[PDB]
Amino acid sequence: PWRFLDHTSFGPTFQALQSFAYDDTLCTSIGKSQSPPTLRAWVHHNTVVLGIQDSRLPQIKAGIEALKGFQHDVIVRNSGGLAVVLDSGILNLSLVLKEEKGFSIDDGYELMYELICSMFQEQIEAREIVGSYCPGSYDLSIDGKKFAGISQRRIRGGVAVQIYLCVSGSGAERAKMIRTFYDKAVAGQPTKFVYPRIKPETMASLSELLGQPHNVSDVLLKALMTLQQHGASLLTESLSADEWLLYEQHFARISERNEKLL
Repeated sequence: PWRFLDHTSFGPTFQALQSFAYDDTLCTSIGKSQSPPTLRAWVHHNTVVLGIQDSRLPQIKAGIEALKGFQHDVIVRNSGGLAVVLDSGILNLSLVLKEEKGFSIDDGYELMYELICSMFQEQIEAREIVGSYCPGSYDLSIDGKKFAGISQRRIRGGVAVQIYLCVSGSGAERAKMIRTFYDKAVAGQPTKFVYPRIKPETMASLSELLGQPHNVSDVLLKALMTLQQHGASLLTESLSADEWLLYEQHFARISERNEKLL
């Protein structure tokens, strides 16, 4: 019996940092067998989450200024991946399950991949999209254009497979903002890592790829139906008292490490 956590309908004050605290709390409680596997859906207003490496770029302050120029708040995720965009047209799903023998890193990525393909039941590839921001081995795309990115977080015996799904709007416009971020952050200077060379055309939202408009709720519904059609008993619940304690503690740590990195 899976638990479902709906964090998709809150105001623009609901921060990505809080979201990070939630996934960490879930990994901790599910890792102690005190909580059932959890599906957590979340959405945030205009936010650019930078990776640790992005924050150390030569002209970072100019990069952040540009991003604040796009009316996007900026934070850095400690376990650095690379700059990714978060807005009302981006649905994020976190599948948090118990870490066990035989359930590899790739097993986690594969599970999320299968889940997406089923929600949209042969066109979807799991392949790094060169030219896209936050490129990874498990980028998801159709006709060669990236519409989702996957990452995995493992702490306290819990595994959180996370994905950002570009549901509505233009995938390319989001990329142009990030390209501008790197342009001003790198500024033609040497860097400590191979930053992505953004090619806007290699990214697209599901609405653009499927040829018809979809909103976050439509895609959320698909995931819910797909899970139950596959045997899961989804129950809409809130955190337990102990989880709230872990949440506050996790959020305090996360919130301080972000303020620093900036």
